[PDB]
Amino acid sequence: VSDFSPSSWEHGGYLDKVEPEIDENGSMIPKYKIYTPNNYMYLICYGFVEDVKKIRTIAAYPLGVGKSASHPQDLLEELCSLKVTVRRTAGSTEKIVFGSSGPLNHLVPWKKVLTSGSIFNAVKVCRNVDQIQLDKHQALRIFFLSITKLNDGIYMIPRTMLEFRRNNAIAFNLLVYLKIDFKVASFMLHLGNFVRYSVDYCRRKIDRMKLQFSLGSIGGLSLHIKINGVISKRLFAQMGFQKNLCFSLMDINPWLNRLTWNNSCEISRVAAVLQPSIPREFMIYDDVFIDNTGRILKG
Amino acid sequence: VSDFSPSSWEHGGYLDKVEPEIDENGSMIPKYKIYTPGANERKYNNYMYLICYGFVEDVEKKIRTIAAYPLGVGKSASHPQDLLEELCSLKVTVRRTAGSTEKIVFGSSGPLNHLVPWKKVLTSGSIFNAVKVCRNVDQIQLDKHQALRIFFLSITKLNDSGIYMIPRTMLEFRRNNAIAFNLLVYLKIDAFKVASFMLHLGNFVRRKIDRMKLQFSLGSIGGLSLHIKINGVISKRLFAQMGFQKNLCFSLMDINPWLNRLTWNNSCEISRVAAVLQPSIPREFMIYDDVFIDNTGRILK
Ligand SMILES: CCCCCCCC(=O)OC[C@H](COP(=O)(O)O[C@@H]1[C@H](O)[C@H](O)[C@@H](OP(=O)(O)O)[C@H](OP(=O)(O)O)[C@H]1O)OC(=O)CCCCCCC
Ligand SMILES: CCCCCCCC(=O)OC[C@H](COP(=O)(O)O[C@@H]1[C@H](O)[C@H](O)[C@@H](OP(=O)(O)O)[C@H](OP(=O)(O)O)[C@H]1O)OC(=O)CCCCCCC
Repeated sequence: VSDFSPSSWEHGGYLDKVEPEIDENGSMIPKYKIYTPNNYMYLICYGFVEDVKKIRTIAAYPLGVGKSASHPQDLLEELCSLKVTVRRTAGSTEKIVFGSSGPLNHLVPWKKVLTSGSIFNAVKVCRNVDQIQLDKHQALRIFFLSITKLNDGIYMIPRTMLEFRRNNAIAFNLLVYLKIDFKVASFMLHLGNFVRYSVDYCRRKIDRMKLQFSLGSIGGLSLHIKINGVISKRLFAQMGFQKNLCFSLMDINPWLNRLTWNNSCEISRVAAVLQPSIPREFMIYDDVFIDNTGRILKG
Repeated sequence: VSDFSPSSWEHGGYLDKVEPEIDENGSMIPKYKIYTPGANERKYNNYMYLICYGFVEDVEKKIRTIAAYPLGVGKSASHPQDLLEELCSLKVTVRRTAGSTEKIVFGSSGPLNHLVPWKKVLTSGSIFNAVKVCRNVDQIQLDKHQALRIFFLSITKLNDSGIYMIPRTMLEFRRNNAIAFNLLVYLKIDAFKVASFMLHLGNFVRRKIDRMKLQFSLGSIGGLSLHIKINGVISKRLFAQMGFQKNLCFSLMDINPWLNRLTWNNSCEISRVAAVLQPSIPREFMIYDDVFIDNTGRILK
């Protein structure tokens, strides 16, 4: 467990609070913000969920990655002219369903999401889903469009994560602390394994990497790592031109949304946690409801 | 949106607080508790779900936190006091590490006898999502060896004819031109703090739901489970589908892991249950379990 220097997160370690703005005459004026931690763009908008004037709550509507040359003000204005419905319902978990909208022009790169209904896990796109009505029609009045520019870099979600188990190796784990306007949350993630080399030797290799950490708004909150120094011949062959790693933090740690919602978020500490790797023989139990017989749960 | 009567959850709608007990001289005495919703019939070989709770403490000495160690379903005829005593004689190590998410890794040692039906979990290392088995994983040390000192064994009996659900076994909820039967459940937590969640039961092609005479109770599968029993009547097609039986169970910490942060170290109780009848979500709607969507297919495979 060795701490990185604060300079490694100073430049981009801050994510601004999502907030509506007013014009000179007090009317809400939609806005956008671009994070670049420029044609591939991730879009996520925020709006008021209202009756069809009464404001029930705020909700996020992720649109995903699209390739576009349109100016962000044209993406924003077209988005605010759409009629987006909001429903609170359930599948396995409680859901927020956004209705279909159209026609599109500047937003055609995000048509897969916008032109048909979209079902989201309510916990990832809203803190207080219980405020959305079940007996009244609801609609989204968008006030902010968050944009994060991507480089077609390594972008991770739980299903694309690689195997972390290894038998004779040192795991390079990363412990990150977030200060929320103060409340402090922390999480750990596995970066890789240094296959067998002492823990101190591994630390010197990590110092030479000159890692930089920053935050983005992919999924509402993402962690971006950039290698500004040097890496091994084996890791260099695996990665090639890739120097950037990005993690969708609301998909890995959905519990973060309840904490960062409607608040500013910033990296306050980052530490390398070098531990023996978890052996391949150990069993992964993602679900606590385990069935050792064959009779209660299939495969 | 119609509320069920409180009588529908009175009998089994309560889950006791997990807490250690002391003897007449102040020393901790491990205990067990059996929950039998949806499995009240007595049989020699019982299907039993086991989850224990212990103090995570230093080895070479402070109590750092409490953690749950799920053992899963095993078929056994042993008395619960023999399962408990053998479990407390094992030397279980605890490690805080990471995969995709932060993990708590257990390691058991000591041969098994009454615990042989749970050997798959106990005889090799077990990697759990820290959020589902511990509220404050950041209290577990990274620079010291840690051990589990078990104080409670929670047991929930199962009936192999019943339906037991986890996210990967739950069925398709989308349908065109149907009415969804959704269920809104409220839990009162002593903390009182009230949490609520909704789940999809099925789709119809209120009076039919009243005739079902549903009963709701809580169990300790995964630390907290919801059990529904049909005491009235249903259609011939729905009885054939449910496997010719009237029990349905949901592992609530696997569906709604956020509940653990709220119910941890507290008693939990059903305070309200309502049917929420809505138009079904059409099949044309897209499911986005991950908020990081890639419409280009060039960023994510
Ligand atoms: C796109 C996927 C991610 C790309 C790499 C993103 C970075 C990353 O994950 O590094 C892993 C690497 C090796 O560790 P590790 O034991 O995890 O080795 C890899 C791992 O086993 C994968 O699961 C394998 O893929 P697959 O499932 O069998 O296919 C992969 O092989 P292949 O696939 O080649 O056959 C293995 O190489 O870690 C270091 O060198 C430690 C320093 C890390 C410093 C990082 C600082 C930022
Ligand atoms: C292991 C068993 C698990 C399932 C049983 C556990 C309970 C459960 O899941 O019920 C679902 C049932 C109907 O569900 P729903 O109509 O959405 O689902 C369809 C139904 O299952 C048909 O039988 C399937 O085949 P088919 O059309 O014949 O070909 C059809 O498949 P396919 O057309 O897509 O291929 C399914 O889409 O719900 C009610 O009746 C509402 C009252 C619920 C009352 C409360 C119950 C406690």
